[PDB]
Amino acid sequence: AVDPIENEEDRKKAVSNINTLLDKADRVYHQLMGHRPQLENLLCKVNEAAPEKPTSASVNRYILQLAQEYCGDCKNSFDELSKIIQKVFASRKELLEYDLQQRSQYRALSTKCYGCASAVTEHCITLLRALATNPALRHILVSQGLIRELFDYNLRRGAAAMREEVRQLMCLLTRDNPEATQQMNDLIIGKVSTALKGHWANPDLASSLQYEMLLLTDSISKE
Amino acid sequence: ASNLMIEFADFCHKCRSINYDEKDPFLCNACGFCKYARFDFMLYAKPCCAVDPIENEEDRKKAVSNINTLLDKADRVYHQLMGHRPQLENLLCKVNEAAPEKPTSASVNRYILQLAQEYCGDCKN
Repeated sequence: AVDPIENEEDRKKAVSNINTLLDKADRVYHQLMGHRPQLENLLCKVNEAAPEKPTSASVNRYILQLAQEYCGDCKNSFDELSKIIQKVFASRKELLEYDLQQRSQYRALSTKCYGCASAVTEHCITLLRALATNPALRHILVSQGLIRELFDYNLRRGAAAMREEVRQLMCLLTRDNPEATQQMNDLIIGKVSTALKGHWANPDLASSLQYEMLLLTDSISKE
Repeated sequence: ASNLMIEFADFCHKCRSINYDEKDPFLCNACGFCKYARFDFMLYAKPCCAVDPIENEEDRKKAVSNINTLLDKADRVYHQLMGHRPQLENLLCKVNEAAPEKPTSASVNRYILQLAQEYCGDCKN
């Protein structure tokens, strides 16, 4: 928090502190964003995946460098920026309260947040899993074609628990809908065959089929 | 070779082992206390693995026994080494999942560190 603002001198001191905190936060944000280009270069080096000759040191050197950069530098910079932002917000709130004092409805008187979007997705997955129980709702949702969206976008991304929950939800969505089962089987078979076409050409193609196979196994498991 | 004998071909003070036989030897017959001098040695050598020459039929039998024993030990070692394969496969499967998880020396994925320890540590040895 900040000292209460009761006089014009206190308001001026709060304004000066807010300006100084803004400058410090700008510097911290610039420093944090600086690591981004180096992070990109390190990511490029790692994506090369080139074998190299030399157990704590057994890992790829680029991987260790990236871990040190992000977990060590980026985390510290983010923490400092968050602390500065919290202090600035507290000062602004105190100044606004002082100005209002000088001067439902009474109670009334970030968008690009990847974590927030992920939480929204997880909550949506849980809610869909719940709503799946009503068989009529199940048919309605299948008509909405959520199966394709789930397979396409949310199937692979997200946490492992999210992956298992999504597999369960997909299974439940195809509880007894023969047309839906046919559609899902068709999608899985198509992806598998497309991968198998270039099997002799790309090991990664074989590598990137695990989720579909797990989904098929889960579907077969539920009688 | 494995053993050597170096003699001062042409030409106690430490252990007080008075060699009644050799009054003034180059070195003590017991202590090697060399009143004449002290000698240090070094060799531009590389370690070598070999066996003593087999000259008698008894040497042949001893060699056959040693070979059988070495074969048995090697079989045990080979079975042990081949054993690590399934664990490595399971760890590789877990890593291929690439499941995000929450907790920079230890910042890496736990599966990755475990796989590194298994392969680089056990398999190499």
